[PDB]
Amino acid sequence: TVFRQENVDDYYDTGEELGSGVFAVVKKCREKSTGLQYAAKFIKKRRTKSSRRGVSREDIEREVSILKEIQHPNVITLHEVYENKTDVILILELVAGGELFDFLAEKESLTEEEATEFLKQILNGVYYLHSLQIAHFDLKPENIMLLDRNVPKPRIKIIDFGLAHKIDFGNEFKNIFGTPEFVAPEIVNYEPLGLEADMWSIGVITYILLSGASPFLGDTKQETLANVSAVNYEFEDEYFSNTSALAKDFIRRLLVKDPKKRMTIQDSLQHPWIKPPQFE
Ligand SMILES: Nc1ncnc2c1ncn2[C@@H]1O[C@H](COP(=O)(O)OP(=O)(O)O)[C@@H](O)[C@H]1O
Repeated sequence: TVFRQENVDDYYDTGEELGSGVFAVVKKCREKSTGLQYAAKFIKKRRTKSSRRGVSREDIEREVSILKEIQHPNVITLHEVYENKTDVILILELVAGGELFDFLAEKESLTEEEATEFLKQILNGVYYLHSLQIAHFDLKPENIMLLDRNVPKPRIKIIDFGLAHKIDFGNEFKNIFGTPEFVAPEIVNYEPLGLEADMWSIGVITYILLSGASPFLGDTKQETLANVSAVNYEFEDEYFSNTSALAKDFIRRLLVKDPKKRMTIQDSLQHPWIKPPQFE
C-alpha cells in the first residue's frame, strides 16, 4: 500500500517533540489548510530487506491498517499518512496532556477511585479493540495519553499501535515481544498469542495505578521476565494495606498464567470492582 508522497512540510508545520522511540519520533504539528493540530509520527523505513535498523514495510502497513479501522473516544484517530525515501509519517490525533506514565510520576499515589476512573476508560478502549479482534500487545502507562492533565478526572486515549495485530484465528504466532515489565507469560515463553495477553498487561497497569510499584520488576530484564513466567508477584502490605480486597481480587484474576483462565475484557467490565526490546 502506497502513501502520499508530497513533502509533508508543504502541508504541515512541526513543533515540540512529543516522544522519541527506537525507530520512531513523534512531533506536534499543525495542518496549514485548517489550523488543526496533530501528532506526526515519523517511522524510519528499512534500507535493505535483511536490515535490522528501521521498521519493515509489512510492520508499518499493519500499524496503518489497524489505525485506519479504529474510531472510539479512548483510542487515537489516524488523520493522514505520508511517506518519502526514509520515513512513513503518520498524522495522528494529538493527545496533549502527556503520558499516564508522567502523570503517575508527578503525583506519586492515586486513590482507588482515581485508579478506577483511569482503568474504566482503558477497559472501554480495549473492549472496543478486542471487539474488533485487535490485540494491542504493548499496553503500559507510557502508551496511555491524557487529553488534559489539569482536570480532576483526566480523559485518556490508547496510543502506539506498533505491535497491534488482528487475531482472526484466536491466536497469532509471529515475532511479538513488548516491554518486559508488562508482557504476559505467553509472550515470555514465545507461545501463540491472543487477546488474553492484553488482559494480563491490564492487571500489571492496575497494580501500578494502585501502589506506585511494579509487580514483576527485577533489577535486570531477564529477572523481570523470569518473574513474569513464574507469576512471581505479591501484594505488599506497605503499598496495599488501605486498598480494598475487591481491587486485589480484580488483579488476581488478570495475573493468571494460563490465558484461558484469565478474565476477558467482558469479564473485567462485569467484575464487581468495576460494574456500576526484551534483551540486555
Ligand atoms: N497521538 C499522540 N499524541 C501525543 N503524543 C504521542 C502520540 N503518539 C505517540 N506519542 C508520544 O510518542 C511516544 C512514542 O510513541 P510511538 O512512536 O507511537 O511508539 P513506538 O515508536 O514504540 O511505536 C509516546 O510514548 C508518546 O509520548
